[PDB]
Amino acid sequence: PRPCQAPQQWEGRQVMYQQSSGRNSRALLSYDGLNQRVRVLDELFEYILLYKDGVMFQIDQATKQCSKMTLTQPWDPLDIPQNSTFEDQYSIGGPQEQITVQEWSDRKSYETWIGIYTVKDCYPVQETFTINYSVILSTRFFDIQLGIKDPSVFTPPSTCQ
Amino acid sequence: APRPCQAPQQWEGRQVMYQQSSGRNSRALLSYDGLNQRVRVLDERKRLFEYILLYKDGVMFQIDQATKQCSKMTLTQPWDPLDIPQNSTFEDQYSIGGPQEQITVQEWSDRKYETWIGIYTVKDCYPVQETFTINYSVILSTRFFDIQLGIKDPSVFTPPSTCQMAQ
Repeated sequence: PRPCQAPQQWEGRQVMYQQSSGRNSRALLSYDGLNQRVRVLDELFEYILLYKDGVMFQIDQATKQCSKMTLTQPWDPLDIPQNSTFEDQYSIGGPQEQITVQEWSDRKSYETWIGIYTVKDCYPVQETFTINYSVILSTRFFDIQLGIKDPSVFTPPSTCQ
Repeated sequence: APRPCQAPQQWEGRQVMYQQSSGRNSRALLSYDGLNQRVRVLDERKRLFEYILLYKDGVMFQIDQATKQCSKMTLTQPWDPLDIPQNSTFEDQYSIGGPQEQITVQEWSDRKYETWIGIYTVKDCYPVQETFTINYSVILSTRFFDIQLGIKDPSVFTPPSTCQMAQ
């Protein structure tokens, strides 16, 4: 069992759980791993994260008032690293209609990442970050379509200067 | 709106259950028998317990895999099947994965102050995930996989003889 190659360019939607708030938040997701840029649209904000630059933008969907700020965090792609240990492979659904998926744990320096990806074509289904086994942040992805249909989603409005 | 699917009421597979108090995921095998309202779960290493929940008899047993000490205590709360109640509000329909390798699923919220929200398959109504949340805190959530219908040998639900003597 060798890690697959997740698509580095796709659009879909996500449900993100945070333990601090303890909540799930649904949003659309534009993931561009080639340009290391990602934009999420709340389903009330829109966020545009440009990692090649040092900047992220937070936009009121109604107001367009834009707050720009240094990104701080380093880039972490939505794929399974080569040095990640294989944990399990299971099937979601059941007999007459199933996905086979696999689960991987990178354990990046006691913070550990654990991601579940589809087996043959490797769309991301879920990603979970956990500190000392206390699940800090988890996200599920669905309706994935490869590539970006309109890259203007990553260009900030003129409100952000 | 669409009409709820009726999930199979007898199947066995595996689960990972996340609990907000501990904040942890726990993997285990699961034998779900909704017809006899009995369910048995077997902890997986990834203090290793086995739980047998018999709702018709109102009794639950936790049995411990290493030593087989069984503790029997009365089942407090009522039975709730792994299906979508009829008065569930429909939330969304999704696709997991991508082209040629995917499943279409739907998410339902019954909201039986407590809210239940579970996502089940569209075409065959296999359960994929169950979530219980109090006032927007995720309290509990469990994901199911490797489901095969029916129960292979119902003896999975008979407690060990250590459990008969227990109090």
